Amino acid sequence: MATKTSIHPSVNELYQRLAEDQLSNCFDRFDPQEKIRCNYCELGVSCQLCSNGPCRINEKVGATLGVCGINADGMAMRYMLLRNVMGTSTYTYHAYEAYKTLKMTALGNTPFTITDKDKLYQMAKDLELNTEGKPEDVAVRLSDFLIWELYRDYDEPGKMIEVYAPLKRKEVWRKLGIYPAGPLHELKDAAASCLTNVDGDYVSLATKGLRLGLSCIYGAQIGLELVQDILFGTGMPHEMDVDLGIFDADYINIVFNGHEPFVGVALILAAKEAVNQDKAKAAGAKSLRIYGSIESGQEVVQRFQKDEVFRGLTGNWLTIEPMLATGAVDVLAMDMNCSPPNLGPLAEKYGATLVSVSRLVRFPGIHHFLDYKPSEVREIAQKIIDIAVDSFKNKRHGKITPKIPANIQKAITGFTPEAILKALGGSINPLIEVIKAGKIKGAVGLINCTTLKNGPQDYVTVNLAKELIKRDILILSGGCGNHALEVAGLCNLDAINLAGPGLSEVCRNLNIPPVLSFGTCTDTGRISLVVTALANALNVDTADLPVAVTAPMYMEQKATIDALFALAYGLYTHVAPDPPVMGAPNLVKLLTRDLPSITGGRIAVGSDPVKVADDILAHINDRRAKLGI
Amino acid sequence: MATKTSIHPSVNELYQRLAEDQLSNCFDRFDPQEKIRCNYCELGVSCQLCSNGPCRINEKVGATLGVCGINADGMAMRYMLLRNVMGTSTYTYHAYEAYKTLKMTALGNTPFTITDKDKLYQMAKDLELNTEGKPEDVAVRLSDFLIWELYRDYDEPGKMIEVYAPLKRKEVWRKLGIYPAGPLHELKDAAASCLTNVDGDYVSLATKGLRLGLSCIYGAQIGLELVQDILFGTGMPHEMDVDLGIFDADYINIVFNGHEPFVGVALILAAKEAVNQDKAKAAGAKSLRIYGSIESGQEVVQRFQKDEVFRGLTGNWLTIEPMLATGAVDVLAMDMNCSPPNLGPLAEKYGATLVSVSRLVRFPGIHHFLDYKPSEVREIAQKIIDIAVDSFKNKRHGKITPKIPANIQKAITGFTPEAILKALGGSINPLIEVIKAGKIKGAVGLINCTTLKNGPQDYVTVNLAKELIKRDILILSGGCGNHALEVAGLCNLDAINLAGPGLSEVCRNLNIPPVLSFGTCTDTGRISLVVTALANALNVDTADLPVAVTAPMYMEQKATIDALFALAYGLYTHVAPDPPVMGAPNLVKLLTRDLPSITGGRIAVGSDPVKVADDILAHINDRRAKLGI
Ligand code: SF4
Ligand code: SF4
Ligand code: FES
Ligand SMILES: [S]
Ligand SMILES: [S]
Repeated sequence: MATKTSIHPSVNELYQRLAEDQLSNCFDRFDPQEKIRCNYCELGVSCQLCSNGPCRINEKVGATLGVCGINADGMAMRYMLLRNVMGTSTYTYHAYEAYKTLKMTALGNTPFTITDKDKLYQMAKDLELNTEGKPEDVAVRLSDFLIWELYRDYDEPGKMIEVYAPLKRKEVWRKLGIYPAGPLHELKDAAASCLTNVDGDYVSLATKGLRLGLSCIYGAQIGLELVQDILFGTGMPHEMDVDLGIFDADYINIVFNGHEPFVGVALILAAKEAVNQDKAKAAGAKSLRIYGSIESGQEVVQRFQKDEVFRGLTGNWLTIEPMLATGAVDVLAMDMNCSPPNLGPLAEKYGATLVSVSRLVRFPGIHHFLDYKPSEVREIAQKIIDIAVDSFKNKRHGKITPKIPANIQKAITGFTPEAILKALGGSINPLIEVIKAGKIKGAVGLINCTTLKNGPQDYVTVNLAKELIKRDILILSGGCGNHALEVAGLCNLDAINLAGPGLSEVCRNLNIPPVLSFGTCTDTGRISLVVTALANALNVDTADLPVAVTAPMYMEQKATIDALFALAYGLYTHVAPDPPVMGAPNLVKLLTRDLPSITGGRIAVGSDPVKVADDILAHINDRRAKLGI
Repeated sequence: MATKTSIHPSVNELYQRLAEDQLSNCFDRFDPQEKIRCNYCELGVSCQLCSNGPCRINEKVGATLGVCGINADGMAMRYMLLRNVMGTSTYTYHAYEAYKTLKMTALGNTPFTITDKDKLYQMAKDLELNTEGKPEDVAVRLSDFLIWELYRDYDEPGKMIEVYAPLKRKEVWRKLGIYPAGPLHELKDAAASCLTNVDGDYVSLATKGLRLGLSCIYGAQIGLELVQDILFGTGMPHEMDVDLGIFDADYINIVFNGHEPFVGVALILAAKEAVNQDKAKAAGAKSLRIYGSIESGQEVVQRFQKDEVFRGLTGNWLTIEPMLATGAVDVLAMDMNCSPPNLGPLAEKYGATLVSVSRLVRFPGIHHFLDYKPSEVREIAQKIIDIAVDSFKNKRHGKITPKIPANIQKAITGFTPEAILKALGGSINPLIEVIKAGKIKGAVGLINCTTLKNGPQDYVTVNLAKELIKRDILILSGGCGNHALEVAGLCNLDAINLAGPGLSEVCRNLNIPPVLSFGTCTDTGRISLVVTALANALNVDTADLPVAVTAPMYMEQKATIDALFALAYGLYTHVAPDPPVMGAPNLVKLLTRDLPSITGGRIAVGSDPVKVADDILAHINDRRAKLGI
């Protein structure tokens, strides 16, 4: 087959139904695009930012510069920066909603509560906040403080970056002048820099991208993830079911899909009410069940158990169209990306009802708009159930043939920095010792999406992970790439048998898998806490550690903002497919060759799993040599 | 040559020097681009937002949707929304700096003062602020309030929109649900919506664009322009010199260029110090002179007189390269767009020194970086003078042959709402009366850039303005298009005789030109105060008034965000060249034909001055007919 589908049997089975039903889908839509691909855009050397365009760089025809005078390096880095404003904006949006949700929870107007009170008070103490009064008082103060971090300008010093970044990185960032403003001002400044005839200097634009990455992690991601832990618990390792075989067509099936978990949690709470299970049964269903999809799903499985109501995680974004083709979904409730914009016809064909639960998410054919507000989430969740009951009765049951693949996989979800320390007996030292001894050569942060650009869904990701663990490299994973490895079975104890000799031994002694599910791409900041702990304990800089990052099937700028962060944090950062920059030679030289002398990090490229793994291992072994281990 | 150059003889003369010197320039760089133009990008039906791209819509080869499933209408509107995040960000950036500058002025830390105290106290009264204490105390409170407007989230009601918008518009916006958040949250929400697999609904994306336009005018532009008036005075009509003949090579010549006028004002104040003049003469110059370029220059000519130090306005952004070829500039001090990124080689050839005065502005070959802070602007201005004296002595004097064109034109600058009321005897009603009587058919806000896309520099703008005034349509102008009309002589009393029978007679009796210079594209909000005053005087909605807007040589999203505002405000809004949307037929239908039933406004297109003017007049006459006049 000349059409890239998927490495996953479940998805290929459902692709077959979409094709038989003659429904458009991402896999098939790839092929027409291949007839007329623009190589200028592929290489980053086109521009559409003003009316003197559209421009292209082509020296042979005399088009060395854009009409305005910008060169290829400035052109490519500027559009990268602009797109990364979108990525930073999504993290900033999510963070603000988390903080408003914590505040309104403390004020009594949500179905949530303060669950991890120890984290709330420890964070408050680390931030030098007033901890007098009751937990609700402290939660309000924390929320307002973290909103201030979002809103801080160019000239007001941050506190989160001082608490959560390692010492030696701080001196690098001070020398380079890249301590960022809060993400709201930083993304506004970056967007303003990208307007025509403002910032046309590729070095400056790259520096602004590194600042944007730092602003996202310290100014949005770390606060939002810890606040979600305060609300919903800090994840600990537990068994979860994944893949599309978790569906049972005889139940009313509600799937929540996005990045923000608030609606999902509210749905689980509501579905556990006897009145709602009775509604489902009165409608002819066996009972009512909730399923998580993509990143919102992963947020929930990190912190919640499988039970009779919540059934597990469906898969990553390229599984959404196949998932509708099961003919088993009653409501798909969509809160952020990825909610692909041609789902309308598929929902109609397979008898599913689409519900947007964010003002961000709109596309043709959505039936219902229930935009999120914390004080309304209880009522939103109940309305979704009511919609699902009616949909089951009148759109799906007795009308739609279900086609649910048998594939279910088990994954150990819920690794957090706290889970790792517990597994090691309360200190990071045992991990340091197994690294020094060479049992584990190093560790990789796999922080990734999925795409079709460089292979069938998840092909590069899964095979690269297998090659890394064979080389005794431990993986901490987040994002759609984490869902892929979970579905592929790399996150359970059976996966120990795929690891090399040193990592297999450590995994068996600690009773952990060789791939540790750390959650979402929003958890890049949290993963940095583990790397920071290693750097602080060894008193070496992050750039000196035997680690690397890979986003090997990146799709959009949630992943690239995490890559820009990784570069600023000093790390070897592999990205595939190539970002649109390869036509800008001085920018390529900066990112791939010169950044080691600037931040310590560098971009690495390629889609061959074996070569990429060998290059990562070579970098790790170079770091090991310099450490004398 | 067949290269599109300019309608201005001065620019054409200096283009010849650039060409003879074989220096790259915008005019010549247009031609290579014309060889390889992408029609997908021209029509808005390409996409580069994720790794599954670059995508193109071409139904003839089966590429009906992007890989993700988005259609052509969603694709085109989404990229328009993303680019307009940049436009909004630049206005928000400027507003924030204006508010910090007012605050730091009130605290005594700048070379500025509170000039228009009446306006300060009137704003405080209208906004229900505390007016106790001294004017400086009130200025601090106003600054903090206007910063709050910048930061307001989507769920907190704004006050500027209540005070400064008319009753019926507020009702329409309420009914449509398009009351925006503050511009910081609104631009973050817009950017997040544009990430792949978030908002792919062209109608929703267009609605978000309308909201973004409203947020920009009420949340940034009106506040910033009124605060600039508080600091530097409210413009009143006065005679100004324009065009490139204002230079004299025997002086030390400092040009400020951008949109934010703070550095330019500080430079004028410093240049008036006798000590600095003495320094210039000791260096061999006759004295030290300051000149304004583009929008920063226009802000200053609106409010300041020509004198021995401040000499006037050079022209719009396509004049910057020609200006350097005069061989008369000692420092070009650049604060924002437009600062074209290949000026370095031109500055080197012609003996000028480039200084960036904003962290936004970077490009190859800049000599000095003096990022603006209010408390440092006195030191910044003095350092620029010191740089300029050294540059005159070492780079230019006796080394560079000047070639200053002879052309100088007179313009009456400084029209504001206050100036119109004064010219009418204190009330708007005499203008209403001559409009009702048919002497003036209606009024157009010409809010525009300049570009080469649809003609030689300023060709469409000037010829359209001539056709409009011939049809007895009064013009209120802002932007690079206003600079064009000043240089072309449409803004002096001689231009009365270019107007039609009714408008010429009215202008002769009132002693005003038929084109009233209202300043910058940042003054769209201020122009809306005049249109709002007309709506209130006639007791009708803005969509019912005999007015229109035109951006007839738009370049980037400072202009398009004003056009989006104008559509939301209910106006016929002509834009040329075509924005990149014409390949999206449903989006075109929405913007050009269905919006009148939604907001009342519509987009109009075309670059033929006679046809565009006839279409504007036909809309105005339709509005007149429905008003009974
Ligand atoms: S910003 Fe420069 S390179 Fe981009 S379209 Fe405009 S003229 Fe061309
Ligand atoms: S967002 Fe959609 S249309 Fe744009 S490049 Fe990605 S797949 Fe193609
Ligand atoms: S699709 Fe237009 S330049 Fe690439
Ligand atoms: S990601
Ligand atoms: S403009």
